Amino acid sequence: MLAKDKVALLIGNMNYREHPKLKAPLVDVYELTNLLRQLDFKVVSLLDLTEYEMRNAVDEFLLLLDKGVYGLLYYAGHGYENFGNSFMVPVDAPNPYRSENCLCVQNILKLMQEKETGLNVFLLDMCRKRNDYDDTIPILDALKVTANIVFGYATCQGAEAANGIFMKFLKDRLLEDKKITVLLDEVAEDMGKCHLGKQALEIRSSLSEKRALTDPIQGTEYESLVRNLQWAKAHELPESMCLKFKCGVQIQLGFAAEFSNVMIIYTKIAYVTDFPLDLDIDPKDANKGTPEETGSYLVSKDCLYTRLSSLQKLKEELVFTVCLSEDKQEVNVGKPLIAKLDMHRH
Amino acid sequence: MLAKDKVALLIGNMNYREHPKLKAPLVDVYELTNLLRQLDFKVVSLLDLTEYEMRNAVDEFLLLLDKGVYGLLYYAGHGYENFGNSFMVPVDAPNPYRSENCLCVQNILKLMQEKETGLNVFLLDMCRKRNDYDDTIPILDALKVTANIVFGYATCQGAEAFELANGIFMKFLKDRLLEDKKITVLLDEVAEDMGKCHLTKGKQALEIRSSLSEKRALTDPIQGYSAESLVRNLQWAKAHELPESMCLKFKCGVQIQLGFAAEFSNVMIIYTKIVYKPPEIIMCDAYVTDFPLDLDIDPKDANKGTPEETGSYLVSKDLPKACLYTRLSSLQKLKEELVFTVCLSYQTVEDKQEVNVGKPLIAKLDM
Ligand SMILES: FC(F)(F)c1nccc(N[C@H]2CC[C@@H](Nc3ccc4nnc(Cl)n4n3)CC2)n1
Repeated sequence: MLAKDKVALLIGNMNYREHPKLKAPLVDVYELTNLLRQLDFKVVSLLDLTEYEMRNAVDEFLLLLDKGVYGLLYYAGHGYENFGNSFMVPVDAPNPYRSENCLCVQNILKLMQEKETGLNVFLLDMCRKRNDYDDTIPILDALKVTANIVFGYATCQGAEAANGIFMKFLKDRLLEDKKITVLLDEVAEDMGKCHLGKQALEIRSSLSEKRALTDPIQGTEYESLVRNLQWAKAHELPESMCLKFKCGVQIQLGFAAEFSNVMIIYTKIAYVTDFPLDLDIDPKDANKGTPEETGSYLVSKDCLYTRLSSLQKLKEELVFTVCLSEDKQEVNVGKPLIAKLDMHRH
Repeated sequence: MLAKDKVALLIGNMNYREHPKLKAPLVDVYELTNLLRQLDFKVVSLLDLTEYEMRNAVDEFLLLLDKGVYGLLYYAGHGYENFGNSFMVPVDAPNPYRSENCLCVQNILKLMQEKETGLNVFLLDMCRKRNDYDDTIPILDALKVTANIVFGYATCQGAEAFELANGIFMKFLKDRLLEDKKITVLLDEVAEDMGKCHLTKGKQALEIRSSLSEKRALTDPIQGYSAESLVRNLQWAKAHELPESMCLKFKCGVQIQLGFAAEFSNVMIIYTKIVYKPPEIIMCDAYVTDFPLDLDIDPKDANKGTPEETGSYLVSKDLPKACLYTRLSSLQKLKEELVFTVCLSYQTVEDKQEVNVGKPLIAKLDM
């Protein structure tokens, strides 16, 4: 089987304002991004999105989708299941939350089917208990019989959910040249064999074709020129710049990508300040001697380190100061990584 | 893997008194019974059940499951899916029907677990559209993580299931059922076969829902060696007893052979044959009448020239030829012994003999 393209949207919600915080999404989203990139997927990896942001990320993912394209959604964070429908809880959701505060996976699926995708894969790494505060009754709009829908649930209905358990098992099997349903069924068996017994994968599938995440991508279509120019603008990393001060001191300002919305700034001889107010860069979390202290996935072997984890909140250009203890110098680094696409426009 | 026992309940609803009639459940249940028996399953195949009958049959089938038992439930008939929940429509169901009239699959599931089962397979051959009249949404307690439930839906949610020919689901399922593959792997390959078919495209597609975390197949051998299992083996032995063929001698010298054939666990064929016609008698006819009222037999679906005419799955070549056929479905309704009359008209001279053939097939168990 051939794929028109292979696109993936990975959302990892951890930093909940009015709900318990999560840890596993950081490790699981970074690691799944690496595995999917090895399978030649155009991956968009995003952490901690609000309702407004998640809906804009969904729309940006759909513009990357077309006829015969392989679509994959992976979510890890808070979730619930009511009347057959899966809901993904944004980090700005209140306590309690309703359907309107969250994103329904079936609504995304329907939009993906309207783009005539060749494959739809949903890997839902969340709890599947009911939300007793959600009064809403689904407006039953019968989905199309596309026979290319695969759901991979981390747990069974009404049950609970270093890597998280689901990613721990998924990692060891994801690269295999096997039909996605056969591969997920093997992952479910791996969990069954493991002594550490209580949690179980649930697979829902209407897939009628032998489609695998390993399938090769067909030759370039000659609107497809629109899709690939939008993509090549998604992961632009600022060029390492050398700074000159009036005292003769020279500092090298460097950048590294952690996620589509997460970039590490590192100064080598010197601290960074006056970042945009939309970015919510707490100066107590900036300029760490180690990248682990900043909350990064990146360890020291991957000077001073600062993590900008909310690039999706950037409306204008990334302009900030580089202070040397007294002198200051402004730097304009443009719109880095996913800030370059105006996702806010949706 | 190993099974302590392999048990299956097959329900085929067609003759609804308040809803359009169906055709495919007759051939599909018959054909699935054969294949499942070939996989050493104890099978109970029931045609046209009422709410009372369906609830009872399912209650008992849940009981039959013990630790490590392989249980398969198959339904073919009218169905619906409201807000995640699937419902099976009995033949006596009113117009319109509600959940309180139908059997919820999400309920049956919960009661299979409480019996510590080894594999639970649910094959639902029905439409999954919503019922606008069901102004009630059941909310069931957290699905117990037994990690051994496999659901095979003929079609997708909000879509329809399409069709002596098989329905689309059985047409593809019968070709693979006997393969030595994990039930999830097997169902997935049938989904692929359905996909290759010109007729199905954009209309019907099998949907599989599985939580099976072990290499379990319908081809797994039976092991386990229990007192309770012997009771079920004793009860199931009684269940499919067919009356032995009898010869009735009349006053005029005409001998008539009365024969029986099992069609389903609750469906029996009765046939009459003139075995001896004295040269003197040229034109003679034998016919069956005065059957128990519990059975509800149309006398215009009795004493037919061909078995096909009685509404049977069995063709003229599937039984002894040059006879008269009477089909008795509704054996689950028979409370007393099966007593009827055998009439003989010969050129017109009439005579009769009363016949008692005990409690045939499912009627041998009190229900
Ligand atoms: F006919 C109805 F009206 F539907 C009706 N009314 C009432 C009950 C009923 N029970 C049904 C038919 C008999 C079956 N008894 C067995 C026994 C052992 C065993 N071992 N393997 C298998 Cl299989 N069985 N089945 C259980 C289901 N049916």
